[PDB]
Amino acid sequence: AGVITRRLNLTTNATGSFQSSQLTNSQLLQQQQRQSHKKFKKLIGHEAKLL
DNA sequence: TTCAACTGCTTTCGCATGCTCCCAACTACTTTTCCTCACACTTGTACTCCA
Repeated sequence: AGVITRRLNLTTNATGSFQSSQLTNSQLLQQQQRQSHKKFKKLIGHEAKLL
């Protein structure tokens, strides 16, 4: 389909004009929810004296 | 004059597409905190050879 010109990060989602892919409006709460799902990383200090 | 010219534009369909990793698999040495007791000196109480 012709020739590839460029590529930038916006996304049409509002049946016409676009409302998506605006950068780091959610990244502040992205990398503070990634490392709570898995558990028990064993970076343990006074803990395990107990366990 | 005589001649090319190369640029411009148009149908026909259309064929229609062109600094080097990032992560697996091997492996290895090192990382991290724990664990159970040897060495040696010293101190005691004794009985020896002390005049």
